[PDB]
Parts: sequence; C-alpha cells; structure tokens
Amino acid sequence: ANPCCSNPCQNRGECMSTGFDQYKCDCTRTGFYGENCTTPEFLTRIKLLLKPTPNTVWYILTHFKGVWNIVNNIPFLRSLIMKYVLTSRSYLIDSPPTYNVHYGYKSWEAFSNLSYYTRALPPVADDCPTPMGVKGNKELPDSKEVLEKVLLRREFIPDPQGSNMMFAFFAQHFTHQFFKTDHKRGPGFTRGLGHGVDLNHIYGETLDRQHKLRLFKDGKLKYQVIGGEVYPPTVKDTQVEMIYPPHIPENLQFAVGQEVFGLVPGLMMYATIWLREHNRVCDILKQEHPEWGDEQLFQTSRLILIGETIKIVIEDYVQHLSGYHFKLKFDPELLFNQQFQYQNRIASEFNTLYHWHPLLPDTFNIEDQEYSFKQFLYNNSILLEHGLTQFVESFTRQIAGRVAGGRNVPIAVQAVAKASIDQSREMKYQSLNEYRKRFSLKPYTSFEELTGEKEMAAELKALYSDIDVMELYPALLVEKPRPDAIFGETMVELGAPFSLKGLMGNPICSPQYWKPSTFGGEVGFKIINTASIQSLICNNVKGCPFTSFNVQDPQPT
Amino acid sequence: ANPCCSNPCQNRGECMSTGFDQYKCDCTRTGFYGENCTTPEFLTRIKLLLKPTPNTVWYILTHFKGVWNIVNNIPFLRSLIMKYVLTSRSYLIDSPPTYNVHYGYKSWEAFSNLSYYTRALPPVADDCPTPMGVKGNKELPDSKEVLEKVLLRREFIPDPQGSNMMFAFFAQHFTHQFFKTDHKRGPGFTRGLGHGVDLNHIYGETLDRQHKLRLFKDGKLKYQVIGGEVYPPTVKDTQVEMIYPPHIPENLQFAVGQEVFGLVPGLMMYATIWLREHNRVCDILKQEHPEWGDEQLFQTSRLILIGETIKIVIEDYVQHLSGYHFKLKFDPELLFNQQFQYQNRIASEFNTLYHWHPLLPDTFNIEDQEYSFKQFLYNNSILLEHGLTQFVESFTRQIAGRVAGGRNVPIAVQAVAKASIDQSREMKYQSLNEYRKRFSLKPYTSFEELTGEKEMAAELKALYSDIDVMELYPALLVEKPRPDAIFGETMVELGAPFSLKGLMGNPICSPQYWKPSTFGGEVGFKIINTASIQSLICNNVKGCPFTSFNVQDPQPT
Ligand SMILES: *[C@@H]1O[C@H](CO)[C@@H](O[C@@H]2O[C@H](CO)[C@@H](O)[C@H](O)[C@H]2NC(C)=O)[C@H](O)[C@H]1NC(C)=O
Ligand SMILES: *[C@@H]1O[C@H](CO)[C@@H](O[C@@H]2O[C@H](CO)[C@@H](O)[C@H](O)[C@H]2NC(C)=O)[C@H](O)[C@H]1NC(C)=O
Ligand SMILES: CCCCCCCCO[C@@H]1O[C@H](CO)[C@@H](O)[C@H](O)[C@H]1O
Ligand SMILES: CCCCCCCCO[C@@H]1O[C@H](CO)[C@@H](O)[C@H](O)[C@H]1O
Ligand SMILES: CC(C)Cc1ccc([C@H](C)C(=O)O)cc1
Ligand SMILES: CC(C)Cc1ccc([C@H](C)C(=O)O)cc1
Ligand SMILES: *[C@@H]1O[C@H](CO)[C@@H](O)[C@H](O)[C@H]1NC(C)=O
Ligand SMILES: *[C@@H]1O[C@H](CO)[C@@H](O)[C@H](O)[C@H]1NC(C)=O
Ligand SMILES: *[C@@H]1O[C@H](CO)[C@@H](O)[C@H](O)[C@H]1NC(C)=O
Ligand SMILES: *[C@@H]1O[C@H](CO)[C@@H](O)[C@H](O)[C@H]1NC(C)=O
Repeated sequence: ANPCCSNPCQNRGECMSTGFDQYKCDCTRTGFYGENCTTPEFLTRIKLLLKPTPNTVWYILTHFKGVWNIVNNIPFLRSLIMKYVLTSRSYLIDSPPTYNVHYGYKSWEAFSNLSYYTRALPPVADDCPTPMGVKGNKELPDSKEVLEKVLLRREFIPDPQGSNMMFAFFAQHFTHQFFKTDHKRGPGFTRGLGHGVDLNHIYGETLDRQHKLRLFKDGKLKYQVIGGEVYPPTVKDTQVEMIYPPHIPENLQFAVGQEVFGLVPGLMMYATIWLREHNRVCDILKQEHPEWGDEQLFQTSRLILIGETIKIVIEDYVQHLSGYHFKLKFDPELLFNQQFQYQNRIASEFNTLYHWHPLLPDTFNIEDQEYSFKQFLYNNSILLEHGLTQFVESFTRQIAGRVAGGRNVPIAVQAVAKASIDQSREMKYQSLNEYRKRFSLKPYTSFEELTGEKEMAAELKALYSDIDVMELYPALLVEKPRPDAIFGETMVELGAPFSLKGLMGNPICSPQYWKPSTFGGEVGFKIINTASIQSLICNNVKGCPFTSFNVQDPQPT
Repeated sequence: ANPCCSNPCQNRGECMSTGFDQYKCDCTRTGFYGENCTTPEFLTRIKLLLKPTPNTVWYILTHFKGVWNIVNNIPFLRSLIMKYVLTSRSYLIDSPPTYNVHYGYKSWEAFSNLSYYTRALPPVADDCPTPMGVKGNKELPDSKEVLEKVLLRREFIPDPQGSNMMFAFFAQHFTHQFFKTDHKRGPGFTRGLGHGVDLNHIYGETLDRQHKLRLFKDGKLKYQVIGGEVYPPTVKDTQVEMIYPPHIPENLQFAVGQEVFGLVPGLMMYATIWLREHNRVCDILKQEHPEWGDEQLFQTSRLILIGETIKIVIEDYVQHLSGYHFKLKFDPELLFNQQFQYQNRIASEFNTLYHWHPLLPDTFNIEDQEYSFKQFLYNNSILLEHGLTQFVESFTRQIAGRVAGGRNVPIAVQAVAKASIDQSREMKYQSLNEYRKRFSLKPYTSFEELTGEKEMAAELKALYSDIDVMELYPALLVEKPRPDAIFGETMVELGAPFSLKGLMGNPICSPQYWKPSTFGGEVGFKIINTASIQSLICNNVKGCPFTSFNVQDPQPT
C-alpha cells in the first residue's frame, strides 16, 4: 500500500508519501535532483568521475608497501591521509541519529529514546506486500535452509590474514560494551545507554554496580590474589549480579563489569587484564598526585583507560583487520579544524554485521589441551589452572576462522547464527543491495557476482530467486572475500564508517577534553598516546609474554 | 588546603594540583601561556587590541536605527551578522559538557549522568578556607540581610523596555521545560533529561505521561470544550499527575505536560494555546497526508512545534529582550559551513541567572480586576471566567518589573529569592568576578562600579567587604542596568551564550533534520519558518487579538 515500499529514492534522498498512491523525494543536499534524486548536479558528476571504487582504494592500501613506508615516516603526510580517512568514513553516518526499528520517519521519540539501536536505513513499512518492500515472494526462504546450505561449517576455514584468538576474544570483549541487546524488549533495543566506548563492561552500566566493584581506596577496583596473580573479586564479596550456572564454586564466581563475561574464559582473560591495568594506572596517578582522593583517582583512571582502548582499537585492532600498509593514527587533533559531531548512537546494522560467528574455532587449544565448546563454556577454572601467561602464549598462535567466503559457521553456535537471520527479518531490514547503495556501492547484479563462485550462488538463487531480495547478514558471511583477506567488500565499507565514528565521536576526543590536565598531567596523557596491545599484556601479564593479533608474527630472541 | 582554591588560572586555563602545595595550569588552546596563562601569544594580543568591549557592541546594536534598516534588507549581510552572533556566543559554551556540582575535574560520571545540571565553572572545593576560595571571611553575609537591604521591593519598578505579562509568562512557560530542578536530589539536579527544547512541558517528560495526554486519533492531544473554546483535559479523564490543592474542583484540574502549570493561570494560558496549536497542525498535516496514521501525525506535529518555538524565541522573545535594531534570524543553514555541536547540556548557572523574580508585578490585572498573588495562585476559574482573549488583551498592556537595578523583588516571593541565594552557596558557586572573567568581562573593582550608585553599594560593602567575594545571583539583580534597559552587562553576556547554544544545539537544526520531509513537506516546513508570537495567538485565540511582548507597541485600526 505504502507508495514508498519500493524504496524509490536514490542517493540518500528521503521518501515521503503524498497521498495513498503517490510519493515525493526530498533531494536536499544529496547532490542530485529529479523525481528520484538520480540526476546529478554539475559539481556532482565531476566528483563521480574522479572518485575511485572501494576495491581500487583497497588495492592501493594493501599494496605498494615500499611507497607507504615513505609516507608513514612523513608526519604531515601521514596526518593528511588519516584525516581524510576519518572524515570520509564519518560522512556516511547520520549524526544526530534518525530512524530506528519503530520509525521509518524522523521523530523525537526516535531521537531521544536511548533504549533503541539507531538505524542506518529505515525499516520496511508494515503494510508492504513483500518483506523487502515490493520485490520477491510473500515469504523469505527458510532461515534454517539458508543456514545449512551456505553458512554451516563442513571443515574449519582459517583466516588468511592470520587473526588469532587474542584478536577474536578482544573483538568480543571490546564490542560487548556497546552491543548489549535488551532481549526483554526486543532485538532493536539496547542496555548500553552510553552508545559507545564508556568501558561499562569494566566498571558497570549503573552507578550501583560500579560502587560494588570499587575498593574506594586509591581509586582502585576490588581484587583478589590467587597464586601470586591478580583476579577479579567474587560475587560473594561484592554482591554484583553475574550469570553463572548453579554448579559453579563460590571462589570461581568472578565479578566484573559485564555480567556475561563469565561465559567464556577468553572474555574473563581480558576482563582480568583491564582490571590490572586500571589499578596499575591508579598507582601511577597516586605517585604523581599524593594529594588526590579516591574519587578523582578512579575517574581519571577511567578516562585514561578509555583513551588506551581507542588507541589500541585503532592502531592495533583495526590496523591488523584493515590489512593496510598505511600506519593508522589515533590523533583527535586531526579533527579540530574539521566539521565533526562528538556524539554517537549505536546502529542496529553495526550490531548485525559484527556477528562474526565464523571466527570461532572447532576447539580451544591451551598448552596441549583441546577444549571443546562444552568444556570451555563457564569454566573459569581453566583460567586459574593455566594462568594468563599461558593463555596469551596459546591464543597468540591459534588461528581464527574466515568470516567471509561462506560455510564456516561452527555448528555449536548454529542457533545463534539462525537468530541473527530471524531477528534481522523481525526488525524489517532492507535488502543487501539497498544497504550497498546506502554506503556508495554498486548493487550485485547476480548471486555469482556476490559469492565469486558457482555452487553457493546456485543454492541462493534457488532460495531467493532475485538478487535484490538477498538479505544483509547471510550475504556478509558468504560474500566473495578480497584476495587473501578475511572480509568481503560489503563488510568493510559498512563496518568502517560505524567503527571509526564510534571511536572518534567520544567526548574525550573533543578539544575541551583532549588535554593533559584531563588525564592527570603529561604522565597520564602519555599512557594513552603510547598504549598498545603488546604493552597492555606486557605490563599486566606475568613474564611480559609476546602477543599479537596475528599468528604470522615472529617472536624475537 | 587545595592549591587551586585561589583560582589562579586565567583565560579558561585549567588548574591541576601537582602535590599538596603546588599547582600547574593547562594553557592548551587558550591563546595564552605562562604559569597562570596570562602571557598572550602574538596572534592573541592582536585580537585583544581589535576586540571591542561588550558595552561598545551593545551601543552600536541599540543605536544607529537607520543604518540597521539598510542592513536588515540586505539578506547576505543579515545572514553574515547573524552567523557571527551564533558562532561567537556558542564558543563560550563547553560542548561536550564538563563539570557539575560534584566534580571540579572532568570525569565520565560528570559527562554521562544526565540528572546533573552541567557547570560553566567548576565548584569551589570542599577543603577551601573560604566559601569563594581564599578571599573573604569564613562565612558569607546573612542571605536574609542581603535580601532585605538590596533586593526587596519598596515600590514597583517597571521595565523601561516595556516587557509585558505576555512576555513574563512566556519566559516562565518556555524555560520551565529545561529548568526542572529535582529537589529530591538537590538544586544541582534536573528532571529534564532532554536538556533543551523538547517541549516536554506540553507532551510530558515520560512516554507514559505522553500516552495519557494523547487522543490517539489524528495525532492529536486530548481536549475538552468549555464555552465554545478548547481547554486541556481533566485529571479525571487522563489520570496524569498534576499539582493542585485539595479544594480544587474536578472540572478545573487541567492536565498538561508540565505538572506545575496549574500553579498560575498565566502558565495555563500558554499551555492551552500550544495545545490548540498542536491539534491545529495535526489537521493541516492530515489534510496533506490522508494516508498517515495517528503516530506519524503526532510525531511530525511535535517536530513542527519545536521549530515554531525556537523560531518564536529567537525572532520575537530574544529580539525584544535584546533591544537590538538588527533583525535576528532563525536559520539553521547559517551553521552548516561552521563548526558547531548539535547537542546541549543545561548549565546550573543558566538556571540561576534566569530567576527573574523582579519581573512579577504587585497584582495581576485582568479587565477591571486586580488579582493578588493569593487570589491568582492555582485559580484556573479565573481563566474560564475571562477567557484567553481577555487574558491576551489585558496581559499585553500590563508592564513587568525591571530585573536589574535592585530593590524590585516582590515580597510575596522573598522565600524563593532567598532560596536562590542559599542554593547558589550550597552548590559552591564561584564569585561574580570569576564568572565575569569566564565570559570575557573585566572584573568589578568596587561595589559602586557594580551598582552605578552609592546607597546600595555601601550596604553591600558592609556585608561583603571585598568586591571579589560578591555573589553572582544577587549581583545580577542589583547590577547597574544598561541605559533604559532591563538588564545589566553580566546578565546579557552570560545569558546569551547559554540561550543561543540551547536553541541551535537542537537536533532539528542539524543538516540531516533541517529539510521539508522531516516536517511533512513544504507546508509543514513553512509553518515553522513563518511562525511568530502574533500568529500563534491569532490562530489559536478567539477573535485573533493583537499581542506583543512590548506594552509600548501601538495596536492598529
Ligand atoms: C522508549 O521506548 C520503549 C519502547 O517503546 C518504551 O518502553 C515501553 O514502555 C511502555 C510504558 O512506558 C510499556 O508499556 C512498553 O511495554 C515498553 N515497550 C518495550 C518494548 O519495552 C519506553 O517507555 C520509551 N521511553 C523511554 C524513556 O525509555
Ligand atoms: C547520577 O548521579 C546521581 C547523584 O549521585 C546518582 O543518584 C544516587 O544514586 C545512589 C545509588 O545509585 C543513591 O544511593 C544516591 O542517594 C543517589 N544520589 C542522589 C543525590 O540522588 C545516580 O545513581 C547517578 N547515575 C544515574 C544513572 O543517574
Ligand atoms: C589512496 C589514499 C588514501 C585513501 C584512504 C581512503 C580510504 C577510505 O575511503 C573510502 O573510499 C571509498 C571508495 O572511494 C568511499 O566510498 C568512502 O566514502 C571512503 O571512506
Ligand atoms: C557590530 C556588528 C555586530 C556584532 C554582533 C556581536 C554581538 C555579540 O558579540 C559578542 O561580543 C562580545 C564583546 O565583544 C564578546 O565578548 C562575545 O564573545 C561576543 O559574542
Ligand atoms: C570492518 C570494520 C569493523 C573494521 C575496519 C576495517 C578497516 C577500517 C579502515 C581504517 C577503513 O576505514 O578503511 C576501519 C575499520
Ligand atoms: C540574556 C539572555 C537570556 C537573552 C538574550 C539577550 C540577547 C541576546 C542577543 C541575541 C545576543 O546574543 O547578544 C541573546 C539572548
Ligand atoms: C522514479 O522511479 C519510479 C519507480 O521507482 C519510476 O517509475 C520512474 O520512472 C522514476 N523516475 C525517473 C525520472 O526516473
Ligand atoms: C572445567 O575444566 C576442568 C579442568 O581445568 C575440568 O576438570 C572440568 O571437568 C571442566 N568442567 C566442565 C563442566 O567441563
Ligand atoms: C601566578 O599566580 C600566583 C597567585 O595566583 C602568583 O603568586 C604568581 O606570581 C603568578 N605568576 C605569574 C607568572 O604571574
Ligand atoms: C478564584 O477566582 C474566583 C473568581 O473567578 C473567586 O470567586 C475565588 O474566590 C477565587 N479563589 C481563591 C482561592 O481566591
């Protein structure tokens, strides 16, 4: 019924119904005009000729290693490139946010209600004939069939880029601070009202939980020492709510910021490292400021760890994931003379695309043990038996799975993967090609162009019939990967805007915050600007073991 | 004890303790360097020579009426001036926000906790020797004595600018949507978690209250008709919580967005006008979109009324209050090529300076009745007896009191005025001269320079001894007014940054929102861009009576 169901407006023009069977497109500041915003302005069709494809840019960034070695050592030139990366990626994100799962039009409810995930594309209206608007059949293909035919893993497919379990668990630990779906309300709702990197997974979402976790001395968090090494406090000693099965011992009920981090020993590893890091910074600050009280010590340390996190995510995590030879840079100063909104709202589509289930291996290998999913889940005693040093040594060398390419979702989590498909449909996501156009990509003209092969493409065409009906999430997992890469084109061109915007949109990156006094002086400031994934492990893990997000990296001496 | 108690850092440099008896100033991006950020950079002392005083600028803006008539009719030039007004005023406001009543340093608690009012200046630390830091005596002078000697009204002093009760009640109705002090927690806390113009005083702070107020037909709010004219629904028919004394009839318990708007018939007048305006816009939208449902009709109308409000506040309310001959302009487009944060946090100091108690008259005059404060309070039957048309006619011609100048606070509200002084001290406000320097003003060297006279200045010197100890709020009320103006220098130079930032920092002013489709097409968009205080009354009050914020304005025909 709704005349906008066909998604007629192009180039980010907004569709509005003007009667029962008529629409109008708002082409304001899109660079286009005409009934569907498809006729380019003069300056627009000029930029369209010069603009290189995402695959062309990707090639240049992952080749010519010698040239980039020159660029990386020219500070003014490195700053210029990184500045363009930040601004060009951010422009794809609406800030202030607009639509959500219940609003295909802008409203004050959609803007102010922080319990929603925001939406990069408005949901398909309820009164549309087909799930994707007007194209395709009345029902989408069986999610169970899609899962079994192109998604399930027959044999483990390793990541060509060499991403290890240090990476996989960092990814899950880091993103679980702003990907906290409120399942009481629905998949379109969140419990992370910070909508970004506030480190609530360390300090707790609410003030009540924060105070239960704090020691109220030297600004430190509560802790216990087992075998000479520091671990999170117990549920008994703190009274914070954690999710543990009833058969778990009292001593092993670790209490951390996020309540689900007891699920995996891999998550509790990072929970422990950051806990040590917080208290480490506390003592350093107390050294500089013997006149400070507990409160200022805690708060300043939290700001520093926020800085450390963004520093690490950009210059180590994203750096590895990008595969670029260009040396990325965390420098808030780069945006001081640019137009940029220091705010961010977590998009539902960001949550969906980050469901990197193929990352998980068949077993978790520590020392000479091959723990299964059954053995690994909720077993914190594994962490105490081996210790963090052993965990780092083992996980640095265990490779993770290839996300794109298809048929690599471990069967142990097939229910979670199916849920990602169903909830995607429940939230009325638009098609893959609609999201590709949203992020300046050419739509796929066939299933073969999508997968880059024949066998999986044929299975999908039998299920979907039309390429313009193909769903976003399963496409991301079956998409033809870039040569020797972990991702396809769609994952990067969608993920990058969300990711970089969420990191730089933090208030500590704003000019009024980004100064030494905010972080307790030059010493505290330097902790942020020199932070790295290696230094984090080196300072907080026994023996200062070698670590990296890449199994391919040689360990010296 | 705290080495920063003396407020040593100048020009918005940040003070940090570096030991028990030492401090360091962060002069980053202040334009100054040196131990106290007082030594100008070369480019800084150049700008300092060219920059005219606030009083010089005020003179030029309130004189040369013939020249401004020329400027006002040159669109490109009018746009250029207004752009400079917006950007220069906004630069004085920290966005993202920083300090609050409990944090003299930046912290994540101060940033994320929306229940606080933010602070333009950090509070005086608890362990300081004197209330204002180091200067003055151990105790501030008796608030009751300050109130009676320089604040209380001996005889009504009318506003020279001619502000009427249409103005006074608009001011109280408008600002009560973001000045909602949570007295359960303290004076430093708020219930308006929108921190701006969200019109929660019309639609309710929470979704539950919003739904009780809505009709769920045509996007309209609930209403009743009495004597042919429309009024808000009752508490009985809606079950929303209103604050009424137990002796008020059932029919007279009007239910509106803000729960305290039953207090004054003047407030309920504007509550009624905006209620009619919402439903008026609903029908206009339904005309354009017969295919729209109740929800989209309500939401779009709310966005339009938000636009109308900001339009009216800038081009009528602030226009009158400023006394400028320059024709101000609400145009979000002016900031599209500028650096500006579309967000805002309500400052506690904004709340304090807006306590314009001298505005209130001795009696409220409607027709030939002279209602007292006792008779006027909670008496909605006054509103029904006379009607809105009568209210507008009478209030347009009744003059309000002069805010600055001193000795004009009505004795009926002396308790509220005293509370403003006490709570100001409780929240550990810094001195007047510290706030003047914060907003680029020269400190007052004596009490006589402050008041511009001798009698009140002498009374203050006996109470405070030092001019650098004079408090902010009582200074604002006794300050020497500009010639024939309602305010002194401090009220304008503090109020203007807060005010303009709060209006333009709204998300509907952002590029992604500011387009016809957001407001239901060109028709809805035009409602905003043509809105005025006269057209608001004309469209929603019987007979389309003449109205204005100035008693001096002649009524035609
Ligand atoms: C934000 O949106 C959610 C979802 O609509 C609101 O939660 C609803 O609240 C009403 C009553 O206020 C309940 O009857 C519904 O069951 C809730 N829905 C869901 C899905 O939980 C919420 O009230 C809105 N406002 C705020 C401030 O969160
Ligand atoms: C925001 O700040 C307020 C004030 O500190 C917090 O309210 C306190 O909450 C604790 C428990 O959470 C109570 O014991 C205190 O009595 C409260 N203080 C006041 C003054 O009301 C609030 O919890 C903070 N966090 C949020 C999310 O609002
Ligand atoms: C080659 C010099 C460094 C360029 C770094 C830019 C990397 C990200 O650039 C991206 O390019 C895409 C394709 O052009 C665009 O669609 C995106 O908007 C842009 O962010
Ligand atoms: C004369 C041409 C129009 C100028 C309009 C500027 C009005 C507000 O200008 C104000 O001037 C003050 C004193 O210089 C400054 O302290 C403020 O930062 C600035 O906002
Ligand atoms: C896909 C996303 C989650 C990770 C990612 C990968 C690459 C980049 C680079 C810096 C880019 O913006 O091109 C950013 C973020
Ligand atoms: C004092 C404040 C509450 C009202 C006010 C008065 C004047 C102005 C002008 C536009 C200015 O910025 O100079 C803005 C706001
Ligand atoms: C706009 O799109 C509609 C359907 O999406 C199509 O019928 C129409 O021809 C298009 N208009 C132009 C000018 O291309
Ligand atoms: C947890 O691991 C320990 C070895 O550290 C093992 O003995 C135990 O059986 C495991 N628990 C489960 C439920 O697999
Ligand atoms: C800075 O201020 C302190 C006290 O406020 C004063 O003693 C000192 O001399 C000042 N330093 C300079 C360089 O003016
Ligand atoms: C309210 O006003 C009416 C006149 O409209 C008057 O009769 C009544 O006494 C007033 N009530 C109070 C409490 O003053």
